[PDB]
Amino acid sequence: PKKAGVLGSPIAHSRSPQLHLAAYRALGLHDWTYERIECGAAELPVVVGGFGPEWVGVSVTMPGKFAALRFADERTARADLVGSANTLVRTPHGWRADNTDIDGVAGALGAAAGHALVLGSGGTAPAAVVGLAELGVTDITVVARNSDKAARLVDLGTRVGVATRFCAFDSGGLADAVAAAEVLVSTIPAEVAAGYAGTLAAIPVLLDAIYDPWPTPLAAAVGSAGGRVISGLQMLLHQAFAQVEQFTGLPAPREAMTCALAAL
Ligand SMILES: O=C(O)C1=C[C@@H](O)[C@H](O)[C@H](O)C1
Repeated sequence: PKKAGVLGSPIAHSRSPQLHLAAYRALGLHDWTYERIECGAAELPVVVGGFGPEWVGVSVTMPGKFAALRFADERTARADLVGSANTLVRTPHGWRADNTDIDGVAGALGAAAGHALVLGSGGTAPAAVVGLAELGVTDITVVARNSDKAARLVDLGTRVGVATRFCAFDSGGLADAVAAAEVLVSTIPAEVAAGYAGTLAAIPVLLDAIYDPWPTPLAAAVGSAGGRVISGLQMLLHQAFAQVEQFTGLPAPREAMTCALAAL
């Protein structure tokens, strides 16, 4: 019997356990556990360092993804690329960090086209840029309140080979930018995105990182316009696949986990 779980703060509303435990059950690992652990960035090394032998790995959500990357002694190329880690996996002599949020975005969208818009400069925005690139997006516009963080974002886009640019939230380029874009990935609070819903509504595809509560005003706006709408639950589903494979050494049982998600 092995142990995994999810670290973050707050953590009470994580739907990670539902996904992972459904996977372990489908895989015949009926005796494995997965627990929610209240844990801020400073406490991450306390918790992970205290893990007994039977811990195979842990998921890490806000606010500890930067601490997780630094705590690990090995990091995947992609974890380095986005600058944070949502996944710690025990190895012979320590921990390996990875970032599966990239899979979260690429897998949730399933397929992307040419032009994308990313709302927000932090959180899962870097993963969204890399995932969009993975899908064959040639062009990305970063709409964000923090011009400095957004500068680092365009740089990453530039580095993964995507024509990438910045646009201020109230500069007046939002209509233009929405017009050229096929896909919108929003990583900002629903409360913040809400006021721009009218302008963003015409995007053909929305990926909203938010999942609770649902629908966000943005999702409702896009939905009413007939755009394809994908919630953060779909993101959660797809980032979890690679975590299950790394924790168990077995293919993610996607159907079982998709069923578990429908229950959510
Ligand atoms: O349980 C959750 O809500 C999450 C699990 C993390 O691995 C994901 O990266 C995301 O941050 C959320």
